[PDB]
Amino acid sequence: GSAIDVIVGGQFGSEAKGRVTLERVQHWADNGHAVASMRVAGPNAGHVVWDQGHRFAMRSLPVGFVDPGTDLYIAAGSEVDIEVLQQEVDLVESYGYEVRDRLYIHPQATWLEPVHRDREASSTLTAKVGSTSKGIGAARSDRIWRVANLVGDNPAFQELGRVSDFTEDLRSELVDGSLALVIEGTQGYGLGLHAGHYPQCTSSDARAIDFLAMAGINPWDLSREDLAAHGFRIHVVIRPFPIRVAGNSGELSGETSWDELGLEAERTTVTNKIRRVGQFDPELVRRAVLANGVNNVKIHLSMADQLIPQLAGLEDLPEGWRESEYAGRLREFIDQIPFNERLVSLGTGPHTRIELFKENLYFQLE
Amino acid sequence: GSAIDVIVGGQFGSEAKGRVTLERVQHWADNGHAVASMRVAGPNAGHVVWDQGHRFAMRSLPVGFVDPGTDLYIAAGSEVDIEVLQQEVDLVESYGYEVRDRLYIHPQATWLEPVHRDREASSTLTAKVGSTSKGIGAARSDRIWRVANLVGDNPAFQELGRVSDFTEDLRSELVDGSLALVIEGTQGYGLGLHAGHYPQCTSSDARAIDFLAMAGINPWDLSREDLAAHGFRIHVVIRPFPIRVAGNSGELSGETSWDELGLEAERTTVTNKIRRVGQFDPELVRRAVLANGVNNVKIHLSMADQLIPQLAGLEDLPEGWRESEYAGRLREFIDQIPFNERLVSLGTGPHTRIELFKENLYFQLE
Ligand SMILES: Nc1nc2c(ncn2[C@@H]2O[C@H](COP(=O)(O)OP(=O)(O)O)[C@@H](O)[C@H]2O)c(=O)[nH]1
Ligand SMILES: Nc1nc2c(ncn2[C@@H]2O[C@H](COP(=O)(O)OP(=O)(O)O)[C@@H](O)[C@H]2O)c(=O)[nH]1
Repeated sequence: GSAIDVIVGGQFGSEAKGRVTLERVQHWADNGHAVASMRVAGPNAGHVVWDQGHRFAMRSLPVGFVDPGTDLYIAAGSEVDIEVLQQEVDLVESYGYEVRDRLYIHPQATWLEPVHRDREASSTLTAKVGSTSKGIGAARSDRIWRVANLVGDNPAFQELGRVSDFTEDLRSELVDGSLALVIEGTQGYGLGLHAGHYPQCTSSDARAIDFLAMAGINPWDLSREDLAAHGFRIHVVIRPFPIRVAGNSGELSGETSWDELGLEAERTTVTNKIRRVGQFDPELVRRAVLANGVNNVKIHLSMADQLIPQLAGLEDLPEGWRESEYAGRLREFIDQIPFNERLVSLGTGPHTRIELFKENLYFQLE
Repeated sequence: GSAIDVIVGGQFGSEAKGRVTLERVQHWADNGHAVASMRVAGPNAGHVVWDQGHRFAMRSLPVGFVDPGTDLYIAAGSEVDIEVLQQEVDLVESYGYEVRDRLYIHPQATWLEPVHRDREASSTLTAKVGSTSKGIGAARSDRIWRVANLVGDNPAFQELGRVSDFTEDLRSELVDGSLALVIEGTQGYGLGLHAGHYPQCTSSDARAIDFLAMAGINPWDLSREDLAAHGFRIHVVIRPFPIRVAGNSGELSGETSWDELGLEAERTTVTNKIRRVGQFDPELVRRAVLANGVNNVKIHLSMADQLIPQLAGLEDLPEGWRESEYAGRLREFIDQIPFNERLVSLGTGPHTRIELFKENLYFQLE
């Protein structure tokens, strides 16, 4: 059977899609199922995963690189900065990962060039909207004007992976075989161009359907049987203390400080700037779930350990839970998560979580 | 029961999505079912429908205006030129149609302003790629840079319809009980930004999933029962002599001339320039159907009367059909349509077609 997982952010980004994406890749991989890891969009966000004691903040290479048997795809609907990809390939190779012979880079992706970074960095974008100024918008604007170059136009990408129009081969594997495709989305619903905060937003929308359009794969490409087995899943990742990037980046409900929360300060991957942080806003998450398509949503509550420090690093509830004060605290927070009947996981650290369902059992049962 | 129809082009545009869209609106309306007519994207193409002896080439107003009971939506994922919309409202009102009290214009749509038209018209776009230079790309570029204004920023739009964030009201109507939503796509698969002809292409992709993303409605928002009733349909419209816009607009297989084909020359709605015309290319249509998602595709063969002049204006096959030489010509052409088991209709004129299935019977039954 085939499956499509799309991992998306329910707030303004940095909800831990990297962690959840890798968890999904390893779900299929550890069960011996063929699996592919695809990244879409552009390098204006890093997705953090841990493996064997190392922390990887990836902007371009799919986080499925951690699993040796996973094919890695950079979708047609991407912007690819070759200096970023070169650095990430060099980085993982220096830790013994092998990626070049299983990395597929679509030739129709936009080539994000130095001039795109320069154009954003010298513009009013950061001052006006808090942009990372990493060139993604400038590249997309050039693509719209049909003056951008494509990945297929730069032979240097062939040193890093296979530059090939793989989309129909991939669709065929889903239709005609048994492939699990994990699509790593970026940022979060509330940053979407049309989600309500414009102009304090990013240059695309950030729903599952946007990332599927970028991937060039349709959920209805799956067979009736595979859809009936719940083969199409949208993983909406949320955190209890929503963040935004530093600066003039838009409204943040209940904005507070890392110190007031008793939490270590967090910094953005692509700029190292301190994140803004606020209190949980269920209305944003409600709108995100509705926009993504509630019938296929599974909700992942990341950083439950920031709400309940006693959970840090655990993969099961601690012994004295029923008798503790913080059992009610967690239950009360869960009560006000919209659509909480779809909650499937509690994140407890950068590489740990409490799984609410017997995912491996249900795989074996199909 | 609810339903979503998305009407798309299988080639380079002007396949007759206007005609097919109106046919879909009237299918629901003539059966007394609640129906909504939505347009997405921008006014770089006209969709031609006929009603009561008049020809309407619509760039902005949904063609469902022809049916008095149909709500009309301009989606969030749109570019709206107010001069175009004003002229089209004025035009239909002069023929007795009433639209202003049933027209809903999303405030998050981009406001396409005169400066966007001027920027394209004075640029190299038309010379380089055959662009209509109607400002859609320049407006999308400003939206990407977060410098565009929105429909919600111009009170003048409120003179023409209701400016309201209707998306969740619309989604609720679909989820909770019998609405048919007809989404009028534009252009055609082969013009897509990532479909393979870049830079001789338009500034977006043109698949069903792109138009659904613009609409803000997901096919999987439909209930299990409604999907099981085939509630989600992608109508891929093709013509036997594919066209392109005039000029340096890209490769056109088997390019010929209107005189060589024995057909009246056709002109584009938005520029009045003469269309280029070629011979049917099955590979393009195969790629279009695959990209749209074959499992939900119904194929409409428009302009069958250009292939078989004896069909012009007919709603049924002519009397002597079995004995004619035309039967073989039509049969052979259908044989080489990709996925021709999904053929549902033969267009025979600007407002006539031969339906291959008993659509009204199916509606009453299922
Ligand atoms: N304390 C805690 N940290 C997490 C958890 N999950 C992920 N992290 C981390 O918190 C962060 C989220 O940032 P980021 O990875 O950029 O999110 P992404 O962009 O959505 O993938 C990273 O530093 C992660 O390593 C969790 O469950 N608990
Ligand atoms: N001869 C013939 N013309 C059709 C048919 N269907 C539509 N037309 C017309 O052919 C054309 C297609 O152009 P257009 O409406 O712009 O296509 P659209 O952009 O896809 O909606 C228009 O002039 C239509 O009125 C058909 O079945 N036979």
